Amino acid sequence: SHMCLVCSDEASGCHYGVLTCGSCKVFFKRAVEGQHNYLCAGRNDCIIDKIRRKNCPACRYRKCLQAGMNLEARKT
Amino acid sequence: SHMCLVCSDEASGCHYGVLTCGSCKVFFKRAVEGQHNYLCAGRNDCIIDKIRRKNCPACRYRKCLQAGMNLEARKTK
DNA sequence: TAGAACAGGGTGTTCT
DNA sequence: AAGAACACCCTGTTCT
Ligand SMILES: [Zn+2]
Ligand SMILES: [Zn+2]
Ligand SMILES: [Zn+2]
Ligand SMILES: [Zn+2]
Repeated sequence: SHMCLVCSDEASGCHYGVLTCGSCKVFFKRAVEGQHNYLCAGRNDCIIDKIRRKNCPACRYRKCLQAGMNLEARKT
Repeated sequence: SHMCLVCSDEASGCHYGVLTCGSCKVFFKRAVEGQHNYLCAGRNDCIIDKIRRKNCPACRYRKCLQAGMNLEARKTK
């Protein structure tokens, strides 16, 4: 009951390999299967917090990936 | 000139005083008539264009004001 | 944990 | 022009 590793909201467990909130869990699944090519409108370093995480899915997705989120994580 | 001065998409006319596209017309009306408590996740200079204008309402609204958008542009002869 | 599904919000086009 | 309104999409929650 701590804090999302992606946005620093309240984490609701470990999803796809990483301690993340529920909003980040579902955002990640959607980004991976939708195959979206997001583009940042700043510098590829946007603030991803509870308030701003929706602004830049490019940087949010990148953070997910860099925290090591992965769909075949449980299979491991 | 026929490009939107807020996002560079194709402008459809002069709205609220400024050459803009229909999306920036209604975005601006919505932002002025309501709350626009928006937060930039970058450094307040996000690139606002057709493909990214959705990412940052803080910056898209600053750009509208900066271009001179105002609701009473019409009644302002 | 993982996913469907719903419900709310923002967007951008049509307005036979 | 200006504005209503509709469909679409994205997000985040509740439920399984
Ligand atoms: Zn999160
Ligand atoms: Zn970004
Ligand atoms: Zn525009
Ligand atoms: Zn911004």
